[PDB]
Amino acid sequence: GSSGSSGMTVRVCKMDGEVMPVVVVQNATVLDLKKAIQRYVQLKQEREGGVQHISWSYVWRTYHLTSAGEKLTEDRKKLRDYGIRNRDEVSFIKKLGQKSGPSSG
Repeated sequence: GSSGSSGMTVRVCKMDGEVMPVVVVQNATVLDLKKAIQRYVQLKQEREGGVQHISWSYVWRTYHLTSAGEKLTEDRKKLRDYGIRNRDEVSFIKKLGQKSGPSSG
């Protein structure tokens, strides 16, 4: 047939604030999202001649993806099931903690 533009733009309002437009399949999952978020900075760097220098291991193993009360933890669960659709606003969250890493001030 004809393959035009398929997928969705999932926004990742990083904890800090700066949101990152991630792309995924119309039927992506929490996992993919992560992979994408990574393939967004990774692929980018690669195309921009850059070597990875972000411990996604800890990051992923430290923060999660949130939207609106719905904790995006399950990877075997499609986002569409979480209520996340194309052109949505998702942000990161910090596991049950107390303090937080400041930036300004």
